[PDB]
Amino acid sequence: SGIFRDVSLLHKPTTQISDFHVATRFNDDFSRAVLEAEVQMCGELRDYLRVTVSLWQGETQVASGTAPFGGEIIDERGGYADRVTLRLNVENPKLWSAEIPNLYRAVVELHTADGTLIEAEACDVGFREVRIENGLLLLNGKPLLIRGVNRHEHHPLHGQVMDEQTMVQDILLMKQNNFNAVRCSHYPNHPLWYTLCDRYGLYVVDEANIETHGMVPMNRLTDDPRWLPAMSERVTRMVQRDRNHPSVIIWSLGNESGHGANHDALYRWIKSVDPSRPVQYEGGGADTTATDIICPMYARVDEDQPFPAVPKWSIKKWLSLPGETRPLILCEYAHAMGNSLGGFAKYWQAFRQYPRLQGGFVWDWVDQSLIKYDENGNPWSAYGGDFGDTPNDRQFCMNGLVFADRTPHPAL
Amino acid sequence: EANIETHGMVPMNRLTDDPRWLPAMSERVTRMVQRDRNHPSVIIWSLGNESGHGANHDALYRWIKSVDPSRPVQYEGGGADTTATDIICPMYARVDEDQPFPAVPKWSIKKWLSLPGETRPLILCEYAHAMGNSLGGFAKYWQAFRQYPRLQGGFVWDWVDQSLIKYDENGNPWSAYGGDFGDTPNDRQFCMNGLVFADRTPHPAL
Ligand code: NA
Ligand code: NA
Repeated sequence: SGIFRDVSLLHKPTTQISDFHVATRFNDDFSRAVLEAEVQMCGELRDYLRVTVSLWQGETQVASGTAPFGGEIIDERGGYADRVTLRLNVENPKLWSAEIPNLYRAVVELHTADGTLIEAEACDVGFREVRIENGLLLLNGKPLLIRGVNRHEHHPLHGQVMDEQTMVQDILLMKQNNFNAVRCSHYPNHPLWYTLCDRYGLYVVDEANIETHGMVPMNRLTDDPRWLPAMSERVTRMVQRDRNHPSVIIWSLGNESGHGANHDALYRWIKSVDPSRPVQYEGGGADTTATDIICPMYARVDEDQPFPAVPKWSIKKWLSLPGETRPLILCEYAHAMGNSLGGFAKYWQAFRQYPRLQGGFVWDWVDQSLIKYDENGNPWSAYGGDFGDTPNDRQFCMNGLVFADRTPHPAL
Repeated sequence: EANIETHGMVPMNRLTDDPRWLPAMSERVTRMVQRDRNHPSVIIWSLGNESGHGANHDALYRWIKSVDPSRPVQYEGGGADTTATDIICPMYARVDEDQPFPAVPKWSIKKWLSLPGETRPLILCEYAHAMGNSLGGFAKYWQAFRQYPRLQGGFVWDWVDQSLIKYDENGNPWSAYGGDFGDTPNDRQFCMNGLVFADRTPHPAL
């Protein structure tokens, strides 16, 4: 607990940019793209007010659009007077991916009609398309094979405070080991992380901060409409903060909270607000109506685990179940606690043999070990119960492919 | 099964993709259905065997579906999963190994079920070739059968050896196969693929 992330002061004009969303549509061959930029304003609207969106490739401008405020008709009462949408045509766009993170710079400028600037906002824009077609997750029209890992925000000395040096270290180490995707383990991450994944090329699954694993039953609060406002806040604010990042390709509703009506409501909300990304959720059997992807936790390649209400099928048998059409990506597999990752080759043989088996996220990246000091003042790695803490789960906090200081395990 | 096989045609659908042979195939299908449509033991109609995939097969499958909706129709030619079958019915597809032939791939039966867009049940029209000392890996097929719902079994090839009785100089009978009668280019002992001998004596694989 504490103030573990950065605190800052922001000064904005009275008439200001309050919100903006960037969207990229494409044609069939991806030779033509449209950048849709929706900008919202706060303060008193004036007729001289303008918004310009310019797209930049390096130092070269490739597109620009200027318009006054006032969107199209939405319903019988009109449209948003304090909003504007710009459509920038891009011919032969350079496509973002994990292999080539081609990035554009979009600058949103609030300015008067005579030309004076009031406030500028900028974001990195990647031209990519994520969709599930015929049971396969496609990126830019091609089926994806997720070489993913779950990552917690952990530091052996600073706890859960993240710095840019450690983030860059983690991303470089992941890409040097042929990882192309990262799952934000069970909460939204430090904002710089998404930017770094945009610049370096990692696919990101962004997860809402919602876990109720210790509830009996697990959906006790997530099936209660009295907790729907809290969960809805935790989902909507994450999407609103991170919806512009090209590295974010999949939304996650959370982790291990059973399956309730709140999950269905929030999945539908995400699908309505941001149709450009699929939504996944594992709780309740990993194949409910609140997931676009079958995402089992630690399902095996060939052995079924028929638990009473939430069976864990083998991933090959799961695909062929009557009525099943969705792709399967394991949200957690190949538990890396200690001397682990036996049978990894079996998972990857199945991944390359079955089309709709589109990979998974290894659990997990780094051991959540802390640094204590002995009587001689020397540091050592500590796990659960080494601080005197009330009933603990000992060494089950260390499931990483690298040590806390980011030294690789042999399983890496 | 209708009396329609064109295995030796090159390509196999040379006549079954020709509308000049549609009347003959249609007779061979319609008269079989008309004769046998009242029998309760008959649960599945088959369009034939190893004749490629042509428009004649599609036409006759649709005819059977119109005339007798109470039985599904299956057909293996053309890749065992075309529009002329209600059931994926591969010949000798394996449990775990894919056999990617250029135009008619033979997937493993577990991989076949999960192919994008695939919803049909899989019953092997021919599997576990019983030629001589055979049926190794039968337990693997039946493990997969009991583990995967849409894997609904198959038909072993086959029941009885098609061996004939010849007599030696001493007048004693012996089992003969292809080429023992002087017959023009033959396929030797490939006629004996049965679980029982010609006199219906069981093989050890039974
Ligand atoms: Na695959
Ligand atoms: Na079955």
